[PDB]
Amino acid sequence: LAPRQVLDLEDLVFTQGSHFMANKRCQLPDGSFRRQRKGYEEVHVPALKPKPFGSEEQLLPVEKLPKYAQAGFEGFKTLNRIQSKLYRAALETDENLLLCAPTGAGKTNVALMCMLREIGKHINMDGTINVDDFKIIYIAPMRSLVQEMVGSFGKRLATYGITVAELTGEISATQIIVCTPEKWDIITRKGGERTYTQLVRLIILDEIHLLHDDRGPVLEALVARAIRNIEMTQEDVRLIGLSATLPNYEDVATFLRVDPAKGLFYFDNSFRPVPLEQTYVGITEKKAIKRFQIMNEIVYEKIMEHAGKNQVLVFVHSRKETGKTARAIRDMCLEKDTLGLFLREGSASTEVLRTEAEQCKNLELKDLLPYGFAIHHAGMTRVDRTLVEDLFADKHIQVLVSTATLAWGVNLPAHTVIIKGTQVYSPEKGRWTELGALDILQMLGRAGRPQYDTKGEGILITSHGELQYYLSLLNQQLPIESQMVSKLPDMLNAEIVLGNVQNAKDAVNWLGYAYLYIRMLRSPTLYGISHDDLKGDPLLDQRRLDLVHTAALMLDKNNLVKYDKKTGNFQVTELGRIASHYYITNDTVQTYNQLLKPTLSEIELFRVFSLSSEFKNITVREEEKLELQKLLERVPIPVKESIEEPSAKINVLLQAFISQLKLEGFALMADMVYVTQSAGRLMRAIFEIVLNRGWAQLTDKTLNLCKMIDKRMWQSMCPLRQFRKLPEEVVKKIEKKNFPFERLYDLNHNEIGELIRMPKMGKTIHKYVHLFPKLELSVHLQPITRSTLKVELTITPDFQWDEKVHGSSEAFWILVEDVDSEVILHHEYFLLKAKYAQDEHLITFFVPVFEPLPPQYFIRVVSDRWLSCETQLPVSFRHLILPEKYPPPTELLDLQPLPVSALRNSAFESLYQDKFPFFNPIQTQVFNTVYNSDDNVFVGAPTGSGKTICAEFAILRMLLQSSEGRCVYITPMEALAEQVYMDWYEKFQDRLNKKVVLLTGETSTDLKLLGKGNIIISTPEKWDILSRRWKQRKNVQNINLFVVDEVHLIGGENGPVLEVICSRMRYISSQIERPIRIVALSSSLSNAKDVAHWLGCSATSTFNFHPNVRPVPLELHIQGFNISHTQTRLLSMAKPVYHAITKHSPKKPVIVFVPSRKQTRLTAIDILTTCAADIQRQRFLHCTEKDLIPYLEKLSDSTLKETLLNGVGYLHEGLSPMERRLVEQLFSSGAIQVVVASRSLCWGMNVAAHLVIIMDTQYYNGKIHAYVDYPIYDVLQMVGHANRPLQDDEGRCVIMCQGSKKDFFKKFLYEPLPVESHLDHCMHDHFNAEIVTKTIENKQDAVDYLTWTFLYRRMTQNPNYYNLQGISHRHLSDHLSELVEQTLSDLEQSKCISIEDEMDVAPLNLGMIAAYYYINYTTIELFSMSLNAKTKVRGLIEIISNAAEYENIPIRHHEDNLLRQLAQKVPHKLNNPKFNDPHVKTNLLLQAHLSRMQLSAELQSDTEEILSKAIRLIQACVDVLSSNGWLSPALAAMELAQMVTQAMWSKDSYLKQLPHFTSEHIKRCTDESVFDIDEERNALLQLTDSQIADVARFCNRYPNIELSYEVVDKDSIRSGGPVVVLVQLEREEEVTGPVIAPLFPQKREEGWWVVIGDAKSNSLISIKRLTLQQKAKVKLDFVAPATGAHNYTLYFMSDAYMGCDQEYKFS
Ligand SMILES: Cc1cc2c(cc1N1CC3=CN(Cc4ccccc4)C(=O)CC3=NC1=O)O[C@@H](c1ncccc1F)CC2
Repeated sequence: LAPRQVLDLEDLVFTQGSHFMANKRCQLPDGSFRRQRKGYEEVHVPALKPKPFGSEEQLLPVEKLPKYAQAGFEGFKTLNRIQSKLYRAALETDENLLLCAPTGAGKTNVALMCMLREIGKHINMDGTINVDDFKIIYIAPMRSLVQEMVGSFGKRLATYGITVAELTGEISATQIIVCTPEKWDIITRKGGERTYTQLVRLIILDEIHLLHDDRGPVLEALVARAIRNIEMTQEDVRLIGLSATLPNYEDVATFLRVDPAKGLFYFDNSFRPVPLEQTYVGITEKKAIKRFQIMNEIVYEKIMEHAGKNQVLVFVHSRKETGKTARAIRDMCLEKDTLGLFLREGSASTEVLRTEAEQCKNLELKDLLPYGFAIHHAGMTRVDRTLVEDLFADKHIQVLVSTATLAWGVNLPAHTVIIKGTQVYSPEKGRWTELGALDILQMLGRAGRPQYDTKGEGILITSHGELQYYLSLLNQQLPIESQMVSKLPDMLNAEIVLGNVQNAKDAVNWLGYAYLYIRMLRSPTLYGISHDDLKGDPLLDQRRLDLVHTAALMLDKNNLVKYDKKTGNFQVTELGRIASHYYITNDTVQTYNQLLKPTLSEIELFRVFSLSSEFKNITVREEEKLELQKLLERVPIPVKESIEEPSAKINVLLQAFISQLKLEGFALMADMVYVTQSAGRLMRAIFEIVLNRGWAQLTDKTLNLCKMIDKRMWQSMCPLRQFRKLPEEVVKKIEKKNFPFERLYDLNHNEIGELIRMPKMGKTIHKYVHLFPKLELSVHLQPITRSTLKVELTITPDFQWDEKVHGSSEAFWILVEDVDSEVILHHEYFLLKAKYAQDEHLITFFVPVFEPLPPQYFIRVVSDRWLSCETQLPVSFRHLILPEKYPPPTELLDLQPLPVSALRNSAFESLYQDKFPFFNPIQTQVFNTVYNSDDNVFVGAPTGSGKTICAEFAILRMLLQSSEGRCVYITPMEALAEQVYMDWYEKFQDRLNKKVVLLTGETSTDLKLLGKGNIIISTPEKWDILSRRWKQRKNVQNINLFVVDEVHLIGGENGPVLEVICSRMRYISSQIERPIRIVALSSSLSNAKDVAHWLGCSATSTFNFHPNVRPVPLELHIQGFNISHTQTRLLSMAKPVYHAITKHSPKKPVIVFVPSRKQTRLTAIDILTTCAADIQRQRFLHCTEKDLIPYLEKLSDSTLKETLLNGVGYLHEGLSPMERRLVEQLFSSGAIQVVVASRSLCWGMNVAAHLVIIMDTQYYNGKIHAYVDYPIYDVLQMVGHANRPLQDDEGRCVIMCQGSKKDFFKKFLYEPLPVESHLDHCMHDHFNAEIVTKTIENKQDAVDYLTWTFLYRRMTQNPNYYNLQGISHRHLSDHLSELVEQTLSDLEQSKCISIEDEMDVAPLNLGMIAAYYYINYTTIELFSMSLNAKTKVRGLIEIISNAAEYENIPIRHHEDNLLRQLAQKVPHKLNNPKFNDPHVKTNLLLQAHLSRMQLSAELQSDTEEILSKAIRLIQACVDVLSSNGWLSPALAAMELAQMVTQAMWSKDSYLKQLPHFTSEHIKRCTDESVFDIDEERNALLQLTDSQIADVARFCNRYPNIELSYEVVDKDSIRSGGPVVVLVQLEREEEVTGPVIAPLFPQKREEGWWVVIGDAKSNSLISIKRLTLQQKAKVKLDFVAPATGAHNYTLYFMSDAYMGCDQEYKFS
């Protein structure tokens, strides 16, 4: 709050723009002599004599500069004067440079030396260059020069393998981007700018004197932005300015962070390569054709001074004026006795035969070409332009007239250059004005030829009055100033939208970086600042604050910004966002805001477009009036009663452009080009505004108008026109025929050529008809709540793709509109990529509905580009059954906050009293019911309400009742399980001294834990594979207490297992008539009742609380971003995250959740760098660094150290548990204020914050090549993490999401959450399971089974969700019967079960196998299919890799390249792999694990999850193979189990199992067996005594095994009878501990196969699996063959070790 004054901006601004001279006088060099011809004044400035060399300064041949840089300098034998003075600065230092040189001094090669300096760091030895490690930006003022430079740099740098490209009218694949100031500004406004600019190490500003021009502010804004980004990102980016020699250049050096003593170089006019004789003509008085004829006379007089060979280049201001000036000279040169006729003295045909042979060509070229004359212009002569260029370059063409576009576009200097008149038509000023300084400079800069001329000459013809300006300009006296005040509001708004200025103060500091600042300082009077004011305020705080204040008020008026004078804060609006993004001035935005409405007609639309302030200076001149009227008659859209006003003129010009009408009047043509260049940007703007306001009619109109301005055709015309290669009269013929385009789809090419009376085209048209983008639409709708529906939209492309026509992709808009098509209820952008063309695309979202339900909605999918490309699908509500309105939440009573003493135990109270005096309202409200009663209870409540100690109440009561009591607690997540295990081990096993156990993967030890445990922690799957056998396991049958936490996760992925085990627990509870107490905890449910009845809770025992009763009040803020491209959106979220921290939780803890591992580190670093660039560093660090060093010494991660030092940690799955616990501990202690964790870790974090920020809502799924939404469950959890009852009076959450999703989060966060069962899609594994254990003996048993499920309750509540067509009991029974019938059918077809008498069922072999190992039935079905007698190890790996277990193995972003790399690196080459295939991935990763290839952290975690189920899969393969009686594939499967456990291959050293052995040790051992293994032992090779403890611990575990065997009654056996081989296994070591497999993640147990088989016929006769311990008896019984003589083989194989395998043959 500082005193602010409103300025009048128009007063401070420079009106004349580039034409403005701060120049007072002008001092002419040497000969100034004036010659007065009485019709005009002639002022001559002579050439400067060539300067003698300075001290020791000498030219430096290319061989001298470093070796790797010589490429691109071929064709250059010698370095330029300038470039030798600059070579050290450019190549050998990183300093910011300002190079001022005469125009044409070849400042280019200097820039190239800077470029080569940057390129030179990336060499990489045997690699040529690193292309993707950097980017270089070249900003040129003109598009022509952009193309020029792209060419030159492309050629010169081609040897380095570098791409140079043009951005202004694959971006990611280009190293050098050449482009215009406004183009780059456009790019870096987008906010996802950094995706482009993150890699930029170098920026080169060409012709930076452009600062003086009206376009100058854009340069200012650019440099300001980039410099501020250098501070903010800490990444150093080199700036190279290249400028003309003009006053104030040092101020430019200051602007560019150039050291005046180091990188600042100024060369006066004496350094011009060709010394220049200058002639300045100006015209005395004002009369008309007399004036113009004077001008043409001048031109004549001046040409003739060159008669024989000299080349003259004439510059004229119009594409017409080339002809007219060559006309006026040919009229006055050849009219009086043919003056100077035959400029070419080759009238005997020297070069005449070359130019007479080239005459064949069009326009005025053919006329002038036989003489020395030619023309080059912007009137589009195409190829003829290039030939004119070539012919002038070879010095054939003598006199060439052209437009400035030549001076900028290609390099062709002449000996003498004449510029005629210096008057040009400016469309935006709407007037005729004095030509831009840059144009004059570049043009006169073409005078004299570097190798062909000792002296150049140039002549500038102009009007006399007030044009002393040009003498100032070309003689280095015209000062460079700042125009920033003109454009300040748009610039400021741009900076506000990017988030770089959040208020007035920030804005003032931003102004500090502008060229305007330096200029205002050093020339205060010019900018209207009193020396007194400047004295009292040297840093110009007052002026900057005032300017900012004024611009702010202007933006606030026009509603681009909400701005309050008090705080001085800025709030971005949508209009401002769009305004910055589409580059439209703010008055325009206000106008659109005023006139835009849903019912706006098309006429009105065109008029609105006409009032755009970009056009405010356009007027209708008299001489064009007539033509306008003609145009008006030919354009289709009525221009309403606006007569010819500027408005109407603009309107009609745009229409005329879409109609492709030809124009004559040249000012009218200019105006047209100007309105049509703008038209697309402005219209795309309007489209965005109305699209996001949801206005359907106007969205449709505007989008269409965009496509029409783009494709230059009306909707009325034929879509085929959009193909440019098609003959226009063919199309006009088609249009003349009256009939729909659609019909062409159903016609053969014959009928096509037939209907059009032009059969020749009949085929080609057909082709194009089927090249036209076309989509099919399928919809599946499921209701969610009475207000909300879920839509699955399937998009199927129907058409042929053509890279030429469709490019790499095609964009569409999905529009969900209401019944009247007046409102867009939901919209989103859909991008169909060419590589993934032909895959069907599933797009899921929710849409709102209102209980007076309409008949239907509509889904349109419209092309973003193509005219008349659309598909509309009605979505019918006629049969829709909305689910039942859900009941009110349980009212929260305000009880006296019941004290810890209310628990009656002192030992119990000691667990609590230290932490809190009293229980919270929820905990006291439930306290009686859960602690005092034994009945089942459901508690709903927002995460962080402390639902945990209600469960604990239940547990304390269970222990109160019976000391030996047993309780099972299930959590959906293993992470949560482990946290609960720590917490409750301490709370129960330590203090109360009970037993607390945690269930693991393996069955036996888990059974044990079930036996000893008072408190059992488990995930649903573990408890499932346990309690499936509950009939046979008593410990499952008796448990006093069953607690399920997070039961709403029933509605999520893996929810079905939860549902199954809970329902099984209720079934058991009712079957043993000793009730199993059931405590269910959940987030607030919209429907608690269904879950209650399901689990047996009374309405009174049911506490379901609204999310607003949450103990710590939640302040939720949701921030929409309209961006479709995820990466871009992510990048534009970066700064708003920081602002969120500094607004809502400046001093308090902050958690930030991000989508991926990489984004944790990245966002951490963003927060860091931004923080330190606020001149607040360690502001997030609340201790001293010193204190932290002892902990940080324990860290491996460099970046994590560095960020933690600044008070920001991060958490991802790559970090060690030690590191994670460290970062968590620091964050809890308050040492670091900010932690950034990945979304995966939201369940595995014990920690809490004052502020939780959710950065985006989506993650990438590589399998489907698309982004998918966060489960609402994960988001509920994340929001839960901002809860601090002790420290905070409020929790605070800021969710950042794509705009389309915004409303969603406002709903199901504030309101309670509806859940459904997905069990009906999981039925098979569970039904098979209950058939094996005979809980289901028949179809009726399955129907009965289904009545215990949550599914059963939900089906009548929300029928349409489960695809029930009614809620009647008939519909329920019918649907359930259909479901069990289908499920059982599938299970029979998969050979898992047998069906008998249509009612009864029985378990089969494959079914039993699947149920036993807990494997999906399709996996073992697939096994049964793909296994045979000849199957081997490689095939086995392929087969287990295809398991359904590995389907959910993730494919991450850009992992296809890394997997593609892996594919060629592995022993077994894979056949036609798709690298988004998870099974291909798990295959390669399995080969990687076998070969001991170490990989990135992601691939390692993946390998862990694979190896988890690898064992059970292989054992299943054993069972299946043995049941078919195959020997060779078996035992190979066993060997595969072994070599998977010990991570080794088939043929390999058996010694690799011993720790610390490498491929070097093995080499000296053979010169092999673990059995062959003190002095002689350790003296074999290199040894340390810790490896000795480990190896000795290995050999005392590693199996020592002897086997005895007898075939009972050898002789008493003959054909057909039973044969019993009794085997005896004994080991001479006492077993202590598990298997040792360092590379195998989990802790396994030895297991062994005793096998009997005939090795000849390849038959497996008998098999048995067991576990040894000390000694074991093994009975193998099998049936006997005939003729009493048979030879068998007895195998003994492990599942763990190689080499322990034994063989005994017998008979
Ligand atoms: C992409 C999208 C667009 C829109 C949405 C929601 C989405 N979703 C859906 C979605 C579903 N589920 C499953 C689920 C399970 C239990 C309870 C609720 C949902 C998630 O877990 C996460 C998820 N994320 C989304 O973003 O709402 C629309 C909308 N907004 C307000 C009112 C009505 C309405 F339809 C606005 C358009």
